Amino acid sequence: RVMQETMDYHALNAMLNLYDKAGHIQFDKDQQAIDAFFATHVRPHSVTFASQHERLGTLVREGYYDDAVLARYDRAFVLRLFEHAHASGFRFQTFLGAWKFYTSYTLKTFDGKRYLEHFEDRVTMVALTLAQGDETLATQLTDEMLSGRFQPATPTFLNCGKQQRGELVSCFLLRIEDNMESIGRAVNSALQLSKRGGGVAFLLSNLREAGAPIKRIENQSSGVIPVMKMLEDAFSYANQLGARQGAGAVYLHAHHPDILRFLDTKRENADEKIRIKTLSLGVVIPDITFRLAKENAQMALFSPYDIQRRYGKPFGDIAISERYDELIADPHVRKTYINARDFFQTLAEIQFESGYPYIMFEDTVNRANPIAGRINMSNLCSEILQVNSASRYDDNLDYTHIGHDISCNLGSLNIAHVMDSPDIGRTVETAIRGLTAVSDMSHIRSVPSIAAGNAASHAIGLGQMNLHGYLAREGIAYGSPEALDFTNLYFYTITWHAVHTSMRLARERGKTFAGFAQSRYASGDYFTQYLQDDWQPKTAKVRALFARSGITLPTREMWLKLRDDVMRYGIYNQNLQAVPPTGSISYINHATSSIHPIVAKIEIRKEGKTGRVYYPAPFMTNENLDMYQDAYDIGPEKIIDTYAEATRHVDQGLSLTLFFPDTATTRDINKAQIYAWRKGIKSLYYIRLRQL
Amino acid sequence: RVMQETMDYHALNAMLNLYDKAGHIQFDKDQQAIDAFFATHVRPHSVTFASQHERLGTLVREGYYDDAVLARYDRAFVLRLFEHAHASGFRFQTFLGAWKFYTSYTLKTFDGKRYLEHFEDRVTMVALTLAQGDETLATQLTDEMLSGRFQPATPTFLNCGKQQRGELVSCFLLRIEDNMESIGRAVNSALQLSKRGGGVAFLLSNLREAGAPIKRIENQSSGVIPVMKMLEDAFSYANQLGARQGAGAVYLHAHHPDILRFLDTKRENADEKIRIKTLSLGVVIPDITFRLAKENAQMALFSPYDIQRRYGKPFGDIAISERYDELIADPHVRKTYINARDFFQTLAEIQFESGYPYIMFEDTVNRANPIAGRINMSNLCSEILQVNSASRYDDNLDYTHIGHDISCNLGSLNIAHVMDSPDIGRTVETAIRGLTAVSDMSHIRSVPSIAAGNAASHAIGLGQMNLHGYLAREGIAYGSPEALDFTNLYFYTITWHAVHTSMRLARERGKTFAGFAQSRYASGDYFTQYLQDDWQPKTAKVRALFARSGITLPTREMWLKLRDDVMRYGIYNQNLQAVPPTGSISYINHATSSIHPIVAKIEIRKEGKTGRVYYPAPFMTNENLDMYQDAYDIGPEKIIDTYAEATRHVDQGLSLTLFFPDTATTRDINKAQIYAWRKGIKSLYYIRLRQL
Ligand SMILES: Nc1ncnc2c1ncn2[C@H]1C[C@H](O)[C@@H](COP(=O)(O)OP(=O)(O)OP(=O)(O)O)O1
Ligand SMILES: Nc1ncnc2c1ncn2[C@H]1C[C@H](O)[C@@H](COP(=O)(O)OP(=O)(O)OP(=O)(O)O)O1
Ligand SMILES: [Mg+2]
Ligand SMILES: [Mg+2]
Repeated sequence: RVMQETMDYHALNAMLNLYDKAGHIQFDKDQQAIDAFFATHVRPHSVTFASQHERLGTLVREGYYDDAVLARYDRAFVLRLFEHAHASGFRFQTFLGAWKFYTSYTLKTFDGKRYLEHFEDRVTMVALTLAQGDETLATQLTDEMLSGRFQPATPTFLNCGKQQRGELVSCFLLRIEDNMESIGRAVNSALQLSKRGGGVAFLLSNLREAGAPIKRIENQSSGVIPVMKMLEDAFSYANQLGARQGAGAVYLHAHHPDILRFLDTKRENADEKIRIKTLSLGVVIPDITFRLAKENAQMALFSPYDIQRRYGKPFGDIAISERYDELIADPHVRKTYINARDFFQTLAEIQFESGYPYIMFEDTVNRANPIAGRINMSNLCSEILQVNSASRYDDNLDYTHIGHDISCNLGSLNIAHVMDSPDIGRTVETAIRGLTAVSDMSHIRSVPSIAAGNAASHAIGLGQMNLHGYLAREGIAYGSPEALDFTNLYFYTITWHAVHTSMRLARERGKTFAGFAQSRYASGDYFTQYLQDDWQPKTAKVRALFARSGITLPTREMWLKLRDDVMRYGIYNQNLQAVPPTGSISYINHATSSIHPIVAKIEIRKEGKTGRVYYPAPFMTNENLDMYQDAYDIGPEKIIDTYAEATRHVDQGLSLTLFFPDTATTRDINKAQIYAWRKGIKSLYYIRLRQL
Repeated sequence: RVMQETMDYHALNAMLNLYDKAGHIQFDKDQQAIDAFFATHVRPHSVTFASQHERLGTLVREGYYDDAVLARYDRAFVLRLFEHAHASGFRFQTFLGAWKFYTSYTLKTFDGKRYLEHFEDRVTMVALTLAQGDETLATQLTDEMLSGRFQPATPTFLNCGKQQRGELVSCFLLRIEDNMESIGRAVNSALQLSKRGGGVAFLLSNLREAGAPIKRIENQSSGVIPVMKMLEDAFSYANQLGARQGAGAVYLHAHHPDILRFLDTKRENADEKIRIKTLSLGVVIPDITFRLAKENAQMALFSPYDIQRRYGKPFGDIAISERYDELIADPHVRKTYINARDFFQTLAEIQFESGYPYIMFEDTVNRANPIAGRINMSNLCSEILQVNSASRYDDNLDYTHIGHDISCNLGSLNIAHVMDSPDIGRTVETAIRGLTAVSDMSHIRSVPSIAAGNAASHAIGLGQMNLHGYLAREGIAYGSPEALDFTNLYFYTITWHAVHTSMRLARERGKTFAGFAQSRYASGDYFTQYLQDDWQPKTAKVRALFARSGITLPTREMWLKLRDDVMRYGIYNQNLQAVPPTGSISYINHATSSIHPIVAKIEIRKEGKTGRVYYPAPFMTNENLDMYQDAYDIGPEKIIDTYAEATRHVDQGLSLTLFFPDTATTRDINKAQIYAWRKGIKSLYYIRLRQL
């Protein structure tokens, strides 16, 4: 206090990376870094206005905040809230969560020399923004975000309410039809989306294979690679401001003739002009492929060219599994053959050397998918999963028929914090509303097919973070039967409330998502799954928690009751949850990324002027370390295990990474994937091999 | 005859490449190759129908010819012509002109096993096609083409009237505005155009320089290179059917900040990702730049970014020359500086090692340009030169305002053959009509801005071939004062008739090209140039020729008379002539490519199953070899000289190549270019260094 010492919060931070003769960490040194931070850097560079009122005036007047948002409430309420917010007694819990938010989130002055916002402000404008002028909502979003219960996606949190601003949404999925126009559109769409920082993934699977015909003259199509090449260069050119390298991804169906040339753009010892250095790869794999590789058979690759001709649909749209045999019989459909086993072999080697081919288990997916149509691709994070539909052009690239593409608006709940306010239902409801708002205000001008999609589907991505964090606090162990029990039941109870909320919006707004009638929501089967049993706290400790919390587990009475509202009223969103990884927000929200064990006790980031910055995990103390085992230490099985439990309920997907030791073998990898597959998992993200 | 010997017309052809103890060529061995050709390969594989009538029926019925063309005339006339044609007694003059036309032009059966057309047929359908049902026209085009007087562009000759067919036009010029949309459009437009074999050149000059701002935040634009990269990959991907490698070109103004990074994509000892292997480069150079380099000064490169901001126009549109000083004064316009001398130095080294940077003498050009607006770029052959105008987009790439871009439809006259039918005026008129037709029927769907352009401008490219051929026949010598005299007067007389014809169409059709009123055609100055004198056969031999031909040289009476019709009636075409090189047609038409000395006595091509194919030049005999000196032997001056003479009259441009010995020095080159510049030349094509 008064005339204190040690103002190096970077050093203080560092202390978090020392072990005492007894293998304990000085957690407190971190806390000190915070104090020092604010003390020596936050406050002195934070602008302080006479009153809130004068503050906005200024912020509006010099074009920082957007007067358009404020204009939907009576200024006094806009003043009451800024006050509520600042009086809720929020502190940051870590020297980085603070450091993160002020070096990358909080609004600064155009000249970069002064902070103009603090968390509450940010929370506030976000709330105001999404609330769209509905005051009680606005309040609640404020509350939920301040408590730590909710955490909207970065794009949103970062931009809501500012004047100079990006858009509120950031990952995108486009499809490509088999013709020049659709291609030019793709290349274009990439340019436009990327210029504004978006992640875009394209579906290559419909493109005619290398060696296919064009205008009826044999051996002419040149495959997909020269198209990756373009997307590639597009992305590399139209990076976002303040970054080199955009972020693109492509997915190709595994039974597609170019699949090998496809994987081959990643094998380092290669050729030139055939080398893709910044696209992410994803492979879709149907079950048969496993069945094949199992009996060491031959995979048959079918021509999209031919398929289209003979079936009136594009490769990307038919059901390979259900038509494998039929297809091998149709002599009007050319076939090539490769050794499944050698395929998965190739797959794994690449994953080993570069982390990728994302994997999307086509069959598991479509089969659990409550929505009409098939799902043929995924996001750059492999967690979005939704039907899409083809778009058609006029010779001049003008659309003649606008299909539907997928944009994705996410946010997450910090499990811990939710389990802590007995009023779970409110928590879920708000979030859903919040998220839905993101959608409603979204209107991507430059890719008509995306805008159409959103508008039609109102699709959102409610997701979760902090699983480990929680379990740990409650002294349960990642992976444990208890854990499993917990995660199943929780995602169980969350799901009940979101459908319920979406059921509500449906009613409130007089409409539903397009195509609802065809859904499994319309005819009720969606619920069959919840009408049997299984919904009974296996472990004692788990039943416990839920009570010491006041959370009531949805009961057959509730489901049966919910099922009738839907069939009578429908829901507003075509898709509720999705569990992405949780980038740097986590550090702000103080969580453990997503639902997967903690990558380290003291996480280290290559950031800031010191070189690095250390992040101790939530609730962790010298008296509980033994509940913090690395994901590496926990290992694949356990992770694959948790995510499944979450999969019987999540209607989209969950980014799942497997952590392996640097001595793992492709077979090792390969097994894991199999476990994953047999186990229900919808998709697989990355395989990380531990490294420095 | 009856039971003859030696049927190897490839061998016979070869004999053309032997010199006898006295340095004479057996020209006759070639003629024999022809006879053998037809004898052993043409006829036996040429389909012969019972009558013409049954023939079309078939050809229509199996979808070879296009019934739509025939449907505009009474079948009997369509029968009368096929007859006229076949009775005009046309033979080919060379074993390759035949060989060329049947291996690349004449219609064959879908399965490639039989010829279905012969020249006359082809001439005929072309005539029919262009004639658009006007019978006397149709006849004439037939006549002119059969005589050798006219030779429409390859795309046209090749496709007119067929069912399965490409378009009738093939080089294209697009501009790019400084913003993502315009860029995506460019990349797209490239894709679409190229897929159908088009040559496209883009104007890069408006793009913001490497290091310019974006959304107001310093140092961010990444220049033009990543855009060349895209175009590059586009072209490489969407080659035409039966070819690898599309054909793209870019032009950049020499006073543009990226000019050096620009040339640098061609210096072989380079880096990767910055290496452009299939785009053609073109540089625009205004006069000052010479003035600069002369007094070894400093070139100042101005920011397009800034220019736009301060002048409300894009770099690509202002007059650098006229605003050089003004610009260096405006501190609101950033400047970089480079050593002019070192610039031209760089230029030449590249040209030396790779033939390019085309050069377009901005100033000469705009200054001679009779049409409103500036000209800022050129074609992949550097001979088209026309005003263009910016296009504007809506966020979705939909045009909100369609500008004008340039497409180009050419054809040429074989000088010789023209000088041979005293009725020059008919010859010119037809051609113009023929060409105009190409335009009228043209409607490029996929790049709105091109279609708009054409429709507005009706711009055509009448051009010439066989200059050497002629002069030689008449024992004049390439380059000679006589020659010069001849080429000036001829292009002089041709010009009179085309304006006249365009003046006629104007009247016949009740309209003119858009913007005519602003032209120098409207106010008459166009003619001032022809109202003084100069128009008087300097050489005696030249006056001679024109008489022994019956050609009357336009007289001050005619010009004065023509000038009044225009000011009263206007013209239909915004642009009449352009003298491109003459690819493989020449060999068919039997000419010397364009107006520039013959690249060899016996030209050799890497074509056909033998390896090569030998092409002896027109009118050449053992008793006149001394009138056939290589372009290498003639040398730059002389060539630069001829082309000028042609430039006081050609309203667009003339592809000019300089042939140099393999010991020439960049200074050597550099001088030539200067001569060219001081001499009026509008643009410079390639520099060829003799090689094997
Ligand atoms: N000209 C081309 N050059 C390179 N690739 C091409 C070309 N044309 C088509 N492709 C590839 C890209 C698409 O996957 C597919 C279809 O393109 P598209 O324009 O629809 O062809 P098309 O209609 O002319 O031929 P088709 O009759 O075979 O469909 O062909
Ligand atoms: N996001 C980007 N990434 C890479 N290059 C870009 C990006 N945005 C623009 N450029 C370059 C390409 C064009 O030459 C030029 C203008 O693009 P454009 O979309 O018109 O920019 P802008 O309107 O957002 O910014 P400005 O306000 O500076 O014009 O900027
Ligand atoms: Mg097609
Ligand atoms: Mg702009």
